Amino acid sequence: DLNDYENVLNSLDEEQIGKLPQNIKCVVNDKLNIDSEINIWDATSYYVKSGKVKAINFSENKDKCYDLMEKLAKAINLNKDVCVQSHRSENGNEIYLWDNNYTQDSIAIRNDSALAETHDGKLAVSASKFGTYYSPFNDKDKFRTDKQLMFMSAEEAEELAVKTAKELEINVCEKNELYVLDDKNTLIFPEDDTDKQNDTYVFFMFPDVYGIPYSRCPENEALTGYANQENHLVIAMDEKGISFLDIPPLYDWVETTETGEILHPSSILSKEVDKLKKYVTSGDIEVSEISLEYMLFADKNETYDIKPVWVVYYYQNQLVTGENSYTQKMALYDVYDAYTGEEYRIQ
Ligand code: NA
Repeated sequence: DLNDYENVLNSLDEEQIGKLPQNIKCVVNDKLNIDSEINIWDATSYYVKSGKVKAINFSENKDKCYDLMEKLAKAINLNKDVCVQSHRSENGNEIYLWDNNYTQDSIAIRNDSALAETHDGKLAVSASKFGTYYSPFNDKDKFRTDKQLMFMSAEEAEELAVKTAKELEINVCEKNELYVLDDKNTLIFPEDDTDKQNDTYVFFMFPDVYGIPYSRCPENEALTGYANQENHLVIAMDEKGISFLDIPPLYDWVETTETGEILHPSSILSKEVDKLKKYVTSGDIEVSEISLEYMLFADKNETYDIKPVWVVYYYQNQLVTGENSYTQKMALYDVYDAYTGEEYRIQ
């Protein structure tokens, strides 16, 4: 049976990474279920490099900054003639802004982030029910549907997102995630009485190197050494075109430090199930994703060590404080060194 736990483990022990399944489903026991995506992205084998990377500073070189600004302005169709530029320096970081005060379109570029948005895009992605953070509930998951909006197909929308990442010169995995922000995306914080829900597609693309995306884990400064964030390039579009473009921190590969064979995900899942069985008293669990990612660890002088990890994303149905039986589905995760299987402490 395709849904037996031992058969699922065996299916995750493929000698060729490209032959692993993309989804697995099985019951472990009456308090632990697996209904999970398997993500090995564009990895070509289990032999993976570790290395050193340098942070890409988007704003330190004014020429490079303005070059990024023009690509973002093309994407959101910003009227550059009527825009007002502003600039600030904060703790050695340069911040550049371009605002169209008539339309409320804006571009903001800092050392490790860039955001271009229309007024409608801003409200769809950041003033409504949709949220981009995995923690604490993975609210985005309810918008990951096959609905086709009426202004363009999901296939045509994906072609525009792929073309935009190429224009921005950001290498991303072939797999992206699509969120459909239709009427279910309730507008919570309108700015004016004229603001309404606007049908929008939101793609998450994943900047990568050697076919493996940088970590999609929540911030965990104890583990990474810095205020890390989820690696997703967010591209949204409505009937007017691209409406929101958020670029996460990017990195430039400097050198390979070591290369080795990583564990098959069977080894990770069996170890993670053994761990999760011990946390049974804290609530029922459902494993939702096993993913091969590159984690960054702060080193020195804007350099980071880049090493492969296996991330297990799961939900736990936890009792709400002060409640006798009311529970909340919490989005949690575990991280393993992909070479050794060392489990990292996630507090
Ligand atoms: Na609608």
